[PDB]
Amino acid sequence: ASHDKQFSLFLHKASAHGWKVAFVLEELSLSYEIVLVDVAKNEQKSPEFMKLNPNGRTPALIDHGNSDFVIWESNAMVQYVADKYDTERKISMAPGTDDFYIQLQWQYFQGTGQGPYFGQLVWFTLYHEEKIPSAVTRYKEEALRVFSVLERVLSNQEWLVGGKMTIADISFVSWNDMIVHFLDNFDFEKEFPATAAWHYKMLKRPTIKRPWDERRKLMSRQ
Amino acid sequence: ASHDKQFSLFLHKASAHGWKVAFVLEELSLSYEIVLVDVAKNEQKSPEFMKLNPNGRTPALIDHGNSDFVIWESNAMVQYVADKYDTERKISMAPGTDDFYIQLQWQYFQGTGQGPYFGQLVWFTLYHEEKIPSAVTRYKEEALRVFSVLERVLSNQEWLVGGKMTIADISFVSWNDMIVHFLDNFDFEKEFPATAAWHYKMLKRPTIKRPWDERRKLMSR
Ligand SMILES: N[C@@H](CCC(=O)N[C@@H](CSc1ccc([N+](=O)[O-])cc1[N+](=O)[O-])C(=O)NCC(=O)O)C(=O)O
Ligand SMILES: N[C@@H](CCC(=O)N[C@@H](CSc1ccc([N+](=O)[O-])cc1[N+](=O)[O-])C(=O)NCC(=O)O)C(=O)O
Ligand SMILES: N[C@@H](CCC(=O)N[C@@H](CSc1ccc([N+](=O)[O-])cc1[N+](=O)[O-])C(=O)NCC(=O)O)C(=O)O
Ligand SMILES: N[C@@H](CCC(=O)N[C@@H](CSc1ccc([N+](=O)[O-])cc1[N+](=O)[O-])C(=O)NCC(=O)O)C(=O)O
Ligand SMILES: [Cl-]
Ligand SMILES: [Cl-]
Repeated sequence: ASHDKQFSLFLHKASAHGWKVAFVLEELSLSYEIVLVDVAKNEQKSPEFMKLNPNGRTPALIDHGNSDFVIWESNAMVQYVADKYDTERKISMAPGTDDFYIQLQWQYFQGTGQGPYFGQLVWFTLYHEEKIPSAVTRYKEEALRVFSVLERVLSNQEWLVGGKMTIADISFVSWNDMIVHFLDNFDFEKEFPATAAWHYKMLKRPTIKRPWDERRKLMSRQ
Repeated sequence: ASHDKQFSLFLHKASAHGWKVAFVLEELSLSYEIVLVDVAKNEQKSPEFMKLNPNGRTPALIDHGNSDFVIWESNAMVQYVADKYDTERKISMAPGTDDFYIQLQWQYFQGTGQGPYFGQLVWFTLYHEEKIPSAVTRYKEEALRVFSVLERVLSNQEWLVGGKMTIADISFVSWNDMIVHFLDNFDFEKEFPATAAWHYKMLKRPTIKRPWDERRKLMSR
């Protein structure tokens, strides 16, 4: 609304979560308009935005092609998008199959295991009132542990599920690229070779590079 | 496989996450056996369990009614059970509907918002190598914020989605009951009246009380 795209995607430019959804929209050739919700100015707690998400966090999605259907939680947004619109199953497992729920498994690992613990690392590095080395260390270690989990699997198979790149793989990309800068003496390709190759393979895709490049642009300027 | 139940449910007794799955299994008349994986002995990091879940955390599920299908992540386990076995849709939204994805939304809020932040509150209270009041406060405030979000919604509608109790609602129960007993001088019913009523309504269900009673038994002297 105010644009002619199928989706409105409300996100904060610095966040991992909205760009993840952008990746998936790009893969599926779905038109979207990015609507910036600036967490730095507390806009995610604006009453207008909280009408979209009572949690008052980015991102959120409106599907103008489905009666302006509103949905939040980035993982749920991805799932909605892929399930409804990836009917050829280019990048997703078919709903109502075993593999679908393995796909779901990995997305919950992303959303509950990668996101929150990566996020606490950033928090205690950048944002917490006190600088607390033991807290920074905690979530550094946990980030590395997450990498080791991915490596455990990816060293033995190309993709997380179904023998192809899916929304399961894609979901990890944004956070994994962001977290590198927050780890000391860290050589991603050296420490986790299979995970690194997997990561940088996806990031090379124009469908993923484009949105990520736009994040970069948006962030270069205040 | 040593028992004749449809499901092996691997959980740690003290964790919120396994019992959640139990709730759903009970609701859906599905037979299961609980297999305790003892985090106190680091059993979740054993080679045997890590074959089930490379993440090396509880819980995990084996569906012996589906060729010993193995799945982990408690929210994914719930969705699998419900989607496959709630054919009359007693407590779940139909796959391939808008409401399914609102249902999924709320489960992700549970899994990514309630769980991890509640967990960090417990961690910095009990387990961290040093006491850090600013860290405890952070996650104590976040916990209350989660309650606030539920209250914002549940004070204006009975259930989270679809006008009935679903796995969306059920998913919150175990962590909520743990945190409200965890927190000192906290009057749940006073502080968040709609959420409290919604909470205790579910906990009164025999299908939910049964597993929760078993947890309390296991947790006790
Ligand atoms: N004050 C708010 C955050 C305000 C803020 O500055 N937000 C950041 C995003 S947080 C953030 C900041 C840096 C990185 N990072 O890639 O290193 C990741 C995240 N993040 O969202 O997890 C932002 O808008 N930056 C815009 C810009 O850079 O121009 C808080 O305390 O959480
Ligand atoms: N589980 C949700 C998580 C959404 C989320 O984390 N949203 C953040 C994005 S911004 C963000 C996300 C991560 C981090 N970080 O520090 O890791 C910093 C920032 N930030 O803008 O300051 C947000 O709105 N936070 C503001 C708030 O909670 O009030 C999802 O996947 O959609
Ligand atoms: N070595 C492990 C210890 C694991 C452990 O012993 N489990 C805890 C439960 S963790 C826990 C403790 C308190 C609360 N709580 O909400 O009060 C929630 C959780 N939890 O598992 O989420 C426990 O009390 N069991 C041993 C016993 O009962 O003898 C660690 O440090 O994390
Ligand atoms: N997202 C996953 C979360 C799984 C999870 O948290 N598992 C815990 C359960 S025990 C647990 C869960 C929460 C808390 N807590 O402190 O809140 C304490 C304990 N504990 O046993 O010490 C675990 O295995 N932890 C051990 C590990 O990571 O190595 C899911 O929903 O399945
Ligand atoms: Cl976002
Ligand atoms: Cl568990």
